[PDB]
Amino acid sequence: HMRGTLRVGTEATFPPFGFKDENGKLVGFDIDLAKAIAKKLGVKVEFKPMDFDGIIPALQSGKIDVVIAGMTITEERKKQVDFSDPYFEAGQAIVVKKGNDSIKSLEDLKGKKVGVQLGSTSEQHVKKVAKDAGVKVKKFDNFSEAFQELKSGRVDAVVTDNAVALAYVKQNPNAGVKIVGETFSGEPYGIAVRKGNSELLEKINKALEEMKKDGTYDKIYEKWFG
Ligand SMILES: NC(=[NH2+])NCCC[C@H](N)C(=O)O
Repeated sequence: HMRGTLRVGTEATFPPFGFKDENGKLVGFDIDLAKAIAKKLGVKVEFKPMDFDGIIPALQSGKIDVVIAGMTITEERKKQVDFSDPYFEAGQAIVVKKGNDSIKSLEDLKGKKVGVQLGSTSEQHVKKVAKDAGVKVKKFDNFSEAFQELKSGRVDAVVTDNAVALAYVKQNPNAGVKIVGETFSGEPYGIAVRKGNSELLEKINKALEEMKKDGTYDKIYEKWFG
């Protein structure tokens, strides 16, 4: 059986990788990448937006064929799913109010209220420093609602991947927030397939490799980051 539709699991509160434009259309780097992969495979994408923490189980239970969701390749997740070669290297950032001087790194979150996306690597990084240090960790499926808790004063900081932190700041120029503690790598993004689906995996890796040789990938990158 030759699958003509690729069901792509993603979460769409993660600009610039996946979000909704003013007409409600899914847009972003990951969206364009998924379409460019499908073109190489000779198939059509169907997006399946869902809450992030449910994506791995959706792949395991056959609700989707692939994940393209800014998903960091980790050893824990490699137990659950198989990943492509990395397609992006991200870092992390903390977003705080402009008048904040106490928070410059993860270590400084002691005693503070911190918002994170449920199921994310940021959640894990925060949980690691939060051991003992009295951090109050709050969780959101919709990251535009962790961010709104920061703008409203309901949390002191939020933590996410660095390009996404910048995109939220740029969307909120009057909202008096800033990035601190930025790092630039350490979160390699991978496309996930169901564990054991070696035929699909190989096709996706070959598509990535070709996209990086023929200009296709670089044009996507420049569109979103140039
Ligand atoms: N579309 C999304 N919301 N992606 C969140 C990804 C966050 C982080 N890179 C992770 O893998 O946990």
